[PDB]
Amino acid sequence: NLLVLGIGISVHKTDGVLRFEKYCQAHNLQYMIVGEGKKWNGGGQKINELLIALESIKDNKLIVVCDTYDLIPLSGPEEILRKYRFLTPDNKVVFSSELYCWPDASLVERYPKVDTKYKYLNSGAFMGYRDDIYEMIKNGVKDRDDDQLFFSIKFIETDKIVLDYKCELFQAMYRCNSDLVVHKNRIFNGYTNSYPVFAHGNGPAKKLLNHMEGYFMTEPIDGSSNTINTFKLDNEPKVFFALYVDSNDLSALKQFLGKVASIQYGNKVIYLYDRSDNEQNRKLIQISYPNYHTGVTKYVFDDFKKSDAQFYFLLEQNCIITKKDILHELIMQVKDNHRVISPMIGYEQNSTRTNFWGDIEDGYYKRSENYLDLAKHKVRGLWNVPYVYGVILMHESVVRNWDLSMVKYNDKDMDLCFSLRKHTIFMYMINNNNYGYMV
Amino acid sequence: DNLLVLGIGISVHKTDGVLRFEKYCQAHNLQYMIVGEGKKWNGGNLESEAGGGQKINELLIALESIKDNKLIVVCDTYDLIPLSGPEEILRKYRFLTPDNKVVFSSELYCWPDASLVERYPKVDTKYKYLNSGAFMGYRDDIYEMIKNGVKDRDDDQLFFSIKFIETDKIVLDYKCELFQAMYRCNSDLVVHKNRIFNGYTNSYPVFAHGNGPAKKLLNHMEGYFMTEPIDGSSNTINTFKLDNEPKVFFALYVDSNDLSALKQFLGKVASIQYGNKVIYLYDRSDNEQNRKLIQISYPNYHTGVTKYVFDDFKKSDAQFYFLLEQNCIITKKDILHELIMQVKDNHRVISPMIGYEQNSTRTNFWGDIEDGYYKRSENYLDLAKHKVRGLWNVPYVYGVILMHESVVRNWDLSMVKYNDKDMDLCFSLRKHTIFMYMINNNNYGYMV
Ligand SMILES: O=c1ccn([C@@H]2O[C@H](COP(=O)(O)OP(=O)(O)O)[C@@H](O)[C@H]2O)c(=O)[nH]1
Ligand SMILES: O=c1ccn([C@@H]2O[C@H](COP(=O)(O)OP(=O)(O)O)[C@@H](O)[C@H]2O)c(=O)[nH]1
Ligand SMILES: OC[C@H]1O[C@H](O[C@@H]2[C@@H](O)[C@H](O)[C@@H](CO)O[C@H]2O)[C@H](O)[C@@H](O)[C@@H]1O
Ligand SMILES: OC[C@H]1O[C@@H](O)[C@H](O)[C@@H](O)[C@@H]1O
Ligand SMILES: OC[C@H]1O[C@@H](O)[C@H](O)[C@@H](O)[C@@H]1O
Ligand SMILES: OC[C@H]1O[C@@H](O)[C@H](O)[C@@H](O)[C@@H]1O
Ligand SMILES: OC[C@H]1O[C@@H](O)[C@H](O)[C@@H](O)[C@@H]1O
Ligand SMILES: OC[C@H]1O[C@@H](O)[C@H](O)[C@@H](O)[C@H]1O
Ligand SMILES: OC[C@H]1O[C@@H](O)[C@H](O)[C@@H](O)[C@H]1O
Ligand SMILES: [Mn+2]
Ligand SMILES: [Mn+2]
Repeated sequence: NLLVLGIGISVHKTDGVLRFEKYCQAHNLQYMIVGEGKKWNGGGQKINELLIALESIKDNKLIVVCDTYDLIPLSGPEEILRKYRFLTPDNKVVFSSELYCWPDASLVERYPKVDTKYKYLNSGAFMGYRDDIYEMIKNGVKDRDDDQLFFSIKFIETDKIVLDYKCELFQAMYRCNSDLVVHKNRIFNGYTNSYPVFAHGNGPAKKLLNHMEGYFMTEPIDGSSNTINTFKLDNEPKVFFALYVDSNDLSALKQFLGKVASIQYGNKVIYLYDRSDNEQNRKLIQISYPNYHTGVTKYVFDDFKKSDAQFYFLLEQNCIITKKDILHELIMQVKDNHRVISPMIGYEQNSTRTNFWGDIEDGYYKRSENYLDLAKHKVRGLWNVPYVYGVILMHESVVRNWDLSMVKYNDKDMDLCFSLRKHTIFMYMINNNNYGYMV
Repeated sequence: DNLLVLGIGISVHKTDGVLRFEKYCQAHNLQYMIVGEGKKWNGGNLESEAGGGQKINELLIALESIKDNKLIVVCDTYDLIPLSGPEEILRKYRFLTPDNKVVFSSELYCWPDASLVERYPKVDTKYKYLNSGAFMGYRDDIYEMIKNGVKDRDDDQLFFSIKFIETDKIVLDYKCELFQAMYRCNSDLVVHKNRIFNGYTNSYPVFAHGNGPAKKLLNHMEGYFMTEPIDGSSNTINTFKLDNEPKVFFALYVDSNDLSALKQFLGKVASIQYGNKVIYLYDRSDNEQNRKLIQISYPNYHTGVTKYVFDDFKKSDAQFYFLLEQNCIITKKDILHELIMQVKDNHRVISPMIGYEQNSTRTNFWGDIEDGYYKRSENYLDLAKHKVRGLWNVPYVYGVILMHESVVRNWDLSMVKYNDKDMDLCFSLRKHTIFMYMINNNNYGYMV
């Protein structure tokens, strides 16, 4: 009765596609990921891989076709089918609407005139019968052709497409901040008076969807999650501790190593990466920590990749961990699209200054609407944020499969986060407990 | 494993408070019984005095019929809802008391005897004192404490406070894991993921208790909670029609001293689409000169009326009472169909939100009240501008009100406090724990 075709063309899965899959599963939506396992080469490749997928669907199924990296469903098939039937009694293909006419601004005068601001087609989500969609795309396109232009022209030049002007099925979120609010585990659009099913953080609006993600749920919360706030795994995966130290500040080095040594975890290997090139501390340090390296000024992944460890645990010398069972606690949260997790810590004398950024502007720190709420623990959980620092747990499927060594901002911590953002790998801050402090 | 919730609901007729409790219990698969159903309350005026001993007396009676040693929750129902189910409750109980003691709610204040302050255990937290509106333990242990009974007008909270201080039978839920007494805890509490989160204790309390004046906080939060995922297509089609119309009694409050206003209003009322109706006109005018003309169109016409009247309705076979004031202009013709479709469970009094024609953010509901008059609530403007839509539990509604017969037939809606018909109707409903729901789902009309 319904199949969702999510476009997810990549050799390795992004967190965007993993999040999409989790929300489909939560809402009982049957899906397939179009292009899974293939190399990405705009957006016409979406149409070409779609055509392949449709060729293998024999019968005339009702389908949704949608983006995955920046999009989640918030309801299930029953609501979707009610809305489709209302929107198009004669079974045409329904496309998302949006605020802007692109990529060809000259189509403005060829679109139907409407009272609403939601005037134009967005190709990132649509719904209709397999045969009808197949008929429109059956000749293929160029990989580097624009899929949005392709369908905009079809809308203007044929009677095959209807636009979702009232945002019943689909929401293109960009520049619609003032219309949207989180209410009862949904987005409500007060301009249209609707609860859109598919939330599309199109273009820069990935930041708004990622912001809202921490307020949605895929299942009711277990309110006893932290009633007992001690954690111990049944089976411990191997964790590679990557310690970024500076023996030029010997007092800080000693304080930090003492705290790391008190983290309770059996199945570990510890590497020290010292930015100093002065060899005078090697004898003393190596007695306790043989895997000691000097003159290191970048984050290092080669030792990890050559190991059999399952997790990379990055620790900076100015981050003091006091919660001894923290690795057990953190590993219990690594599932689905949660693969990079950073415990929230603040300066002792200044607890509003923490190791995460809630927002970013032109690459630098911006105060988000919920930053102070998070930093003061007014709400707790996992939070999709643009930058995390100094205490970072990463699953091997991130470190082994993606380039984390891209350069833009020169500072090692800013370039790690830049790399993750570029790959659609999400950083989750966690503030469930008192974990430590920065010095 | 097993759990039974014993909600205290001593009344001949059910309040909306108990109906809301029952709905949330059912939503969370909590097995429950209502203690005291069918009996008259004789426990005192708890809004302004000590009391509540009758709750212990009716509990005792109820426990006599639970022969085996079941794990039970006992709780208030008029101002209290559960937000999770039995699995979470049992995990928390077992963590809080490995030796199976009776767990009581905590609260901020030492009530009703302020001199017990020096007798309580000293603790770091502000949640220092016992609240008897929710507790959990084994039937035999609770039975043992209450087996002799008390006076109906005795204070139940005092009774258990003394037991906590003088025995080892009770422990307090200091961290608000099972229970939250919400009064004066506003800054601690936030709505998040269909729960209350307490940032002071770092907990998600199961039972949300609007104790004392905090009924206003719980009623406010109610509009943001759900008992089931919402149906996002609820207003995709915004026309409504009942094929089998229940009988509706239209009670029109009119003033023929402004004849042009009266005619404009009646022309809108006559375009409300509804067949199975009876229409009464209650005119505040004492001038009889318009009787002959009006009665041609509306034979059920009465003059000199300055109060809301329910006796004609009670003599009828109508199932709903639809109150309409002359300055309320209804433009949505299918409105009664729309409103009747929302009447279920604890939703029995429903008022469509309309604004003044020249000033749409001044509406026919009040979000808060101070010494009886309007006060601006935290979400009033959001509601007035349709930033969020639905049903909202508010202290005052005016001018367009649909009431189920189970309210009108069974409760005194004619109590006097302000000597003002609209203010005194809402006062009466608040007194009885009958809730007023504003609804803002569609464009309904306007006030003049
Ligand atoms: O490596 C890639 C890049 C993009 N896409 C798909 O193309 C969609 C459109 O790109 P994006 O959503 O970034 O564009 P926007 O909606 O911001 O214009 C993404 O969600 C994916 O579904 C993909 O499958 N693989
Ligand atoms: O007519 C009444 C009045 C009170 N109660 C019960 O007594 C409790 C305590 O009164 P309330 O909760 O109104 O007050 P508070 O917790 O503020 O004392 C109610 O919740 C009911 O469970 C009752 O059963 N019938
Ligand atoms: O008096 C018995 C009554 O006590 C509790 O209710 C209120 C209490 O929490 C508050 O501190 C005082 C003063 O505002 O008012 C009390 O009515 C308890 O919640 C209730 O169940 C109990 O019967
Ligand atoms: O990168 C290792 C360390 O280098 C030092 O020079 C800085 O003061 C620390 O904040 C940092 O943790
Ligand atoms: O929009 C998602 C959330 O954003 C936060 O910044 C606000 O404080 C919340 O009230 C809101 O639910
Ligand atoms: O109560 C009936 C009517 O009386 C008139 O005098 C008032 O101006 C109206 O606002 C009211 O609806
Ligand atoms: O506390 C319940 C609700 O109250 C409203 O007044 C706020 O605007 C919401 O953000 C909040 O969730
Ligand atoms: O010393 C006790 C600790 O030993 C660690 O190896 C283990 O990871 C912890 O869970 C705890 O058992
Ligand atoms: O006529 C009574 C009405 O008066 C209006 O001025 C007010 O906004 C309404 O809430 C209601 O009180
Ligand atoms: Mn997209
Ligand atoms: Mn109570």
